Amino acid sequence: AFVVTDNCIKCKYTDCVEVCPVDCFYEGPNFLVIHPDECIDCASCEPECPAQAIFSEDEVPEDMQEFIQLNAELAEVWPNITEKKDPLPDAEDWDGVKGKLQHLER
Ligand code: SF4
Ligand code: F3S
Repeated sequence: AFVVTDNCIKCKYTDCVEVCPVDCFYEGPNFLVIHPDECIDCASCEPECPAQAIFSEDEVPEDMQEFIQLNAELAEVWPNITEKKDPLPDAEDWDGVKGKLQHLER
């Protein structure tokens, strides 16, 4: 499984969804997650994230491990996002801001 991590929160560029062969991306208000059962590990999405927040499950950073499970949980309750849309309003300022987990919107 591929995993979206902390830097996607309040960027949510959604460039990732256009390259996914199986539409395994689920949409939160200020975040996107990858359904772990549906993701087929092609990694087409990982270069496409400006946030560089997508990671192969085995290479998700030691301090962002919570996100594996979070992708799994939220992918069960969030609607499917298949089309690219415009980034969140102040996305490039928030990009690179650490610890945005505190601000994740359900
Ligand atoms: S690795 Fe491939 S299948 Fe998995 S979420 Fe990314 S684009 Fe979709
Ligand atoms: S910012 Fe998030 S919305 Fe997609 S392009 Fe990167 S994983």
